Order: sequence, then C-alpha cells, then structure tokens
Amino acid sequence: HWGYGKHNGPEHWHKDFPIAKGERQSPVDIDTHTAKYDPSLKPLSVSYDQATSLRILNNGHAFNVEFDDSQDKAVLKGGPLDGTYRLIQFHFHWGSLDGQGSEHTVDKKKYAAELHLVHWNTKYGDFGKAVQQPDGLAVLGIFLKVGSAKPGLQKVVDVLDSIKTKGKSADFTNFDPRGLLPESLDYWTYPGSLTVPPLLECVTWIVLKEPISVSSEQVLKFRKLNFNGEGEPEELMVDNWRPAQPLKNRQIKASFK
Ligand SMILES: [Zn+2]
Repeated sequence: HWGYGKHNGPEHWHKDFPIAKGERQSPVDIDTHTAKYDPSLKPLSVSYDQATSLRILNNGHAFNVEFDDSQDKAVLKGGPLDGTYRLIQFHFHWGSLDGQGSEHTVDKKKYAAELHLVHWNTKYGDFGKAVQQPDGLAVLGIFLKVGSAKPGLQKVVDVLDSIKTKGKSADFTNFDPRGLLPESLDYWTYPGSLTVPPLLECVTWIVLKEPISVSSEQVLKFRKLNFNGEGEPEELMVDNWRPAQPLKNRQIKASFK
C-alpha cells in the first residue's frame, strides 16, 4: 500500500494510479514571475461562520479535521469558482524539519507545512460524485512557516496525543477554521488534482500568497504523530508531502499584482 517511504512513496504511486503521470497533477511549483495577474479574478469568499466541525481522524497519512457537510454551512465561492463548494475536511502536510513539508512551492521555496481545506461542488450532490468531475473540488492551500504561534491552531495540536496512530479518531466539535486563515486572501489558482491517491484530476487549486506563522512547538507536535497503527513499529508521521509535479500545459493565475 501507498505511503511516503522508500518503497511506497510518491515515486511509486503511478503503478497503482497511472493518473500520477497525468496532464493536471498537483502540487506544482509556483513561479511567481510567470504567474499571470488576471484582473478578471474575483475576491475569494470564505464563509465559515456556521462551520460545524465534528471529529479528527488519523487516517495513516495525515489527520483530517472533519466537518458536517450535510448543508451549506461552511462554503467557498468566488475567486476563480463558478458555484458553491462545501467544506468537508482540512488537513496538513509537513516535514521532518522546518525546511520542507509543503506540497506547493513558491519559486522553489519549500515551507514547513501546508494546510489544505477541501471543498466539494454542491452541484454534484456528494463528495464521491464530485471527485469524478473536472470542477468537482476547490482546495484552499495555506502555507505554514515557523515563528510565532498560531493561537487558533492550538486546539488542533493538543488533541493530537489522542489520535497518535492510524485509525484513531476523537470528537472535535466547535473548532473554528477561521483561526487558521492569514490576513490576506490574495491567491494563485490553477487546475490540478488531489495530492494523494487516487490523484484524481478534479481540483481547482486556490493557494494563498500569505503564509500563516506557527510555532516550532506546534509543528513539533505534528511530528509526534504516527503513520502506523497502535502497537506496530513506530514510524513518525513526517514528510507526508508529494513533491512538485510537471506543470504541462497549464497556466497559474494571480489574483494580485
Ligand atoms: Zn492535502
């Protein structure tokens, strides 16, 4: 089975998921000099006032903060998008050390981590149907750098001890994801894919320019998680990022000059 080792990591994925070598894979390097400013791009609308987080899960590759997506309670609209996209979950990708961890890169710079807020297009009715469509998902990607602590992340950090190993979950209600957003909603956008198997080419990526700052102690807690299940040989959950994929015949647009 797939993961982030020598034997089963990204460079192997294409054997089970041939779309790994497809025409619109993610993540990519964002070349900030080549990205075209597109004055036709609208501001992003992030409406998270009614978000209902339910649970946090160690799925063996990351942890997912899951939301009630049975109504339009936490929705992404505007920006590059047509229609309404419902928040289903967020998760992160991170490194063993602060010098790597992000999936997207900016002029080849790697951030310590990257947060993905995953949303599905309501015109397809459910997530499973949405991922079969080229406009099925919108993923908001937010870089993390290490410096000051992010107060709004701490509730997430402090539950991780309870979901150390693959398959564990914990109640995680009343968490407000607005506390994870940067001040600016300036973004880059391009058509891409899920960054884990099945790597489906169903994502409109929206990558914010401005990173959030987390503390070294916050990220250190991410790195105590385990990819393994309870009782199994400990393999720390670190370096759960896919590297940049070829851009191919794509254009990355900027919302800002
Ligand atoms: Zn992700």
